[PDB]
Amino acid sequence: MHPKIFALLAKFPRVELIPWETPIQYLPNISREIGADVYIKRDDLTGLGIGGNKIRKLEYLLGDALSKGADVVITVGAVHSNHAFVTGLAAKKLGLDAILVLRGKEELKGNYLLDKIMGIETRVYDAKDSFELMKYAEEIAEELKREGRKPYVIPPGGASPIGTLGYVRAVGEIATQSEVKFDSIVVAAGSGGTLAGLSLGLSILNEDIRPVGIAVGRFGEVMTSKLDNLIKEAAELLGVKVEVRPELYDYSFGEYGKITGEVAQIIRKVGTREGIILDPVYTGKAFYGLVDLARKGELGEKILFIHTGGISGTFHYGDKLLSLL
Amino acid sequence: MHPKIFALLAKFPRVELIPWETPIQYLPNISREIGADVYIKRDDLTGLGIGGNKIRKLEYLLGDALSKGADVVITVGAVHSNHAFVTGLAAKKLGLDAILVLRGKEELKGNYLLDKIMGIETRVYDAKDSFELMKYAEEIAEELKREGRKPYVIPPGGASPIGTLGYVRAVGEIATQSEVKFDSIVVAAGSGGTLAGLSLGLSILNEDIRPVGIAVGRFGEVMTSKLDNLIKEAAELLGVKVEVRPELYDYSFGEYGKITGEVAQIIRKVGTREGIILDPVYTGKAFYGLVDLARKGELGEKILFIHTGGISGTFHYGDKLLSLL
Ligand SMILES: Cc1ncc(COP(=O)(O)O)c(CNC2(C(=O)O)CC2)c1O
Ligand SMILES: Cc1ncc(COP(=O)(O)O)c(CNC2(C(=O)O)CC2)c1O
Repeated sequence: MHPKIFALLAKFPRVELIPWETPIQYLPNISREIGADVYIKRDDLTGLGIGGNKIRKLEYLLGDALSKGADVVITVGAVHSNHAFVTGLAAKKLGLDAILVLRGKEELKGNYLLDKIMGIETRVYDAKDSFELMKYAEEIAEELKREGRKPYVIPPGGASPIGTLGYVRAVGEIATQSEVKFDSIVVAAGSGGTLAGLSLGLSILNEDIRPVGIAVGRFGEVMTSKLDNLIKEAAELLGVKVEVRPELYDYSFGEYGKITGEVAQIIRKVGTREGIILDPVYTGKAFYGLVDLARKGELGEKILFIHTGGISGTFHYGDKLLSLL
Repeated sequence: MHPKIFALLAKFPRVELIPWETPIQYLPNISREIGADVYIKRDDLTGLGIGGNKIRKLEYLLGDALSKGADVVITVGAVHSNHAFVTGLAAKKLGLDAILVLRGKEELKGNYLLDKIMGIETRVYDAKDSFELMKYAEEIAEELKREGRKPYVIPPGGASPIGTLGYVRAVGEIATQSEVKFDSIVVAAGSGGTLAGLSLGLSILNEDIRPVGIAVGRFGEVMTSKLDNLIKEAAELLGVKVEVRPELYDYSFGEYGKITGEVAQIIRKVGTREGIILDPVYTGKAFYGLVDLARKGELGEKILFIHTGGISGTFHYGDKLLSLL
């Protein structure tokens, strides 16, 4: 925790869901190949549930929630959505209820398989992949509010200014430990909170490190414009200026949830050469978009890849992955 | 790292696969329920593969295979083996080839999926019996080796004297990262290689921390003879004497791999109350026993439960689980 950042987060009521600072490891092989030293930060060992990037976010969201006397959080995401599970399982630990408004092929495997095991409540609605279940969440929060039950709705991937503070803290932690001075930091980009917080923070530490987000789906206008808005409201939350938005390379292969022989080979590669697993929906496309850039000489000499968990995907869509190797 | 265990481990050739000390957290919700303080050591976040108690042993094993110049590493295990997967991958990471002599269903899930995904070679001998799948392992080596190739065979669960130094070193770490004094430390016992070294390190350390393993499988015979003989052939290696035995309780619920309704429940509870996931064949069973004994005060006021991993089996069997809740 960096002096300044601490000082700026200390006002926000957060729930402490993590005990240790997750490790930053160096990857010998992917460095020899690609040709750059790439370090990986195990945010997938954040510990709660299947771990991952969300846990850090839940700390400021559910921290908040347990304030506004909420007693039943709602969230959204894919049916395989890690965040959805982790937000759910987390909701329950802090002694709260949780309703997941999922969307997709009802498959009893992966995170949806977990969702049940843990008994988290599940509600699916075949609807515009635009993640517009975000409206089903509300009707749901309305009627529950019409019962005197105080809910708490969470935005796709905790893409909330307050959940954003999640990585804003993660940058301070990356600064207390890092022995390496990074030129760029990669990380998949789903809803934009990881890039936001990570960016709001860097800017706060005013570090000459480049915030590189590896888009993994939509992008059009929304993903980059809305990205900027998000990181704006966040700063206005911390009451500070912005130091020009990050980078954002699309490596989604066209559509979210697409599993290609490239997202697939890079899985077996990182796994069989470094001994770390990444998934075919998030982390796998971003490590793949890590090699691409590090070979085109676009990342610098020292690069840190923030592993964001998602371990359930590799099991969920393990069948496709096979038919591709 | 306690100075005594540091000196005693000094001369043994290891391969550093673990960059940090795994965190120890207090489980308040489960502690307020069994009437005892229960602390969980997160060894399920060791780093390699799906993490687990095995990565530790693999530091010494693979540093035994290497010191001998091998090109193919062999090991056995049930098709759902956490050891067998993690062994090969790890072997593959050290640039060593790996062949797994599994036994059981060719189902495509759990660690069988991960195996094929990460392209580890696999020989599923329908010889569904016990560990006499080791005679098949050694004969594959005879053929293999009458061709310059230098195979290296690792016992079931990598439970060999020097693979046992993995947790000897573990108590050594524990003994330090902890500002608590436990009455007992519990760890699942399958092939018993973990419980084997744990007893060693607590024997050398010498406080009154009891080694408490809860058998996950039909608490066999060779098992009790094997267990002792492991513990001491290693005491001889460090040249230390074996204080006196470890405690072993049967909680197999009938047999190795039996998923009963109490196992499913212990996963739901720990999952939705502590935010930690256990599997149905190993850790879920071990923690179930830890409770059952702490309730009756049989395990002290301060218990340390080592989470040895196994997360794969929870996806591998999340259907049986579902038909139990
Ligand atoms: C493994 C993993 N890596 C990166 C991301 C990034 O999300 P953000 O862009 O919102 O930070 C997710 C997203 N997950 C979401 C989900 O629905 O599961 C969007 C939240 C992720 O799960
Ligand atoms: C998750 C998990 N927890 C505990 C154990 C304990 O093994 P030991 O008692 O032999 O040390 C294993 C075993 N696994 C084996 C496998 O077949 O994978 C026997 C090695 C385990 O996988």
